[PDB]
Amino acid sequence: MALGELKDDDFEKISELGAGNGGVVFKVSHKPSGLVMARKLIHLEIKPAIRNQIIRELQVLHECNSPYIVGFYGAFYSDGEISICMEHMDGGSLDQVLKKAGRIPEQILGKVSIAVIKGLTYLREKHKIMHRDVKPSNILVNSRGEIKLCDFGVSGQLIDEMANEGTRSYMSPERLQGTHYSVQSDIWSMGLSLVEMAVGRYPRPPMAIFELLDYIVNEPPPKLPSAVFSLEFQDFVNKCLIKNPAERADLKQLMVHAFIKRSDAEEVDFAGWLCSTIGL
Ligand SMILES: Nc1ncnc2c1ncn2[C@@H]1O[C@H](COP(=O)(O)OP(=O)(O)OP(=O)(O)O)[C@@H](O)[C@H]1O
Ligand SMILES: O=C(NOC[C@@H](O)CO)c1ccc(F)c(F)c1Nc1ccc(I)cc1F
Ligand SMILES: [Mg+2]
Repeated sequence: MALGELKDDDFEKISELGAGNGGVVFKVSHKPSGLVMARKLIHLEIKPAIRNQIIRELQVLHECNSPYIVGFYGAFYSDGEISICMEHMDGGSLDQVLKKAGRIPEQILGKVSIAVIKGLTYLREKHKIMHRDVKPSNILVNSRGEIKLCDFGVSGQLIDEMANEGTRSYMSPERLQGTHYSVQSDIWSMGLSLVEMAVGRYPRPPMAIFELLDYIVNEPPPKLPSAVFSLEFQDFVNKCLIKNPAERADLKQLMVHAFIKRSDAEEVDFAGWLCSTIGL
């Protein structure tokens, strides 16, 4: 097919695009094709059987086709690590962006809201995929002003192997109390992403981890400063963060919210905003 059998020898490392919990990501040249990719190495110590079922489950990403979903090129195993080769987003994640910007303005975050809502509507409706880890380091951006999701849970096995070797500060209250994952949880992590990027920091009083986890279950959700953000943005984020998942807005409902309709209509030169702030 398009790329054939992908192997470690074909790739030359260009730079390192960063690291997180359990994996490193490099910008690479797939030399035979001339493709520039992002290569992400994942160390899992797993019985061969279980690894191959991951790499096969990962092939469902070849069928993922959305302007709001990072593109997939392949997935192989070499030397204890699974490689997931993907489209290289040249603006990095909103995480790295927020470090540089300090705060991301509301108007830009309305473009992210739209891209995030549409990305997730795509997964749910086309592929019956829930994201499972919406947060700003898994929302990625490029010099073409594009905004895309990665790191969603296509693979059941990888979900399982990941849960037992996460980002608990980003899980909704009900998920924290041990409930099975739902779309309404993608939405909380959306809400929470939008408030963190807006205010410039993880939007909870500082505390020890186990305290934070009960804090989230027990205490009322975060909110925007009312002074410096439109009422429609405050509503939008509030509806994403209702603690009862039954009463939280769903994606249908968010897509026609005052703040989304307002932002859709706006003309934001997000690409130039970006290239300005990260020196691209
Ligand atoms: N396709 C890509 N293009 C450009 N940069 C990427 C891509 N995928 C990941 N990165 C960068 O690599 C980093 C590593 O992401 P990874 O999924 O390795 O961890 P994370 O999401 O940052 O954190 P965690 O592991 O704690 O969830 C990200 O911060 C992002 O900057
Ligand atoms: O990589 C993922 N999480 O990473 C967190 C970090 O601790 C390790 O990097 C991850 C988790 C579950 C799953 F099903 C995936 F497919 C993942 N990878 C993944 C998914 C879609 C694209 I387009 C590109 C990708 F790479
Ligand atoms: Mg990531």
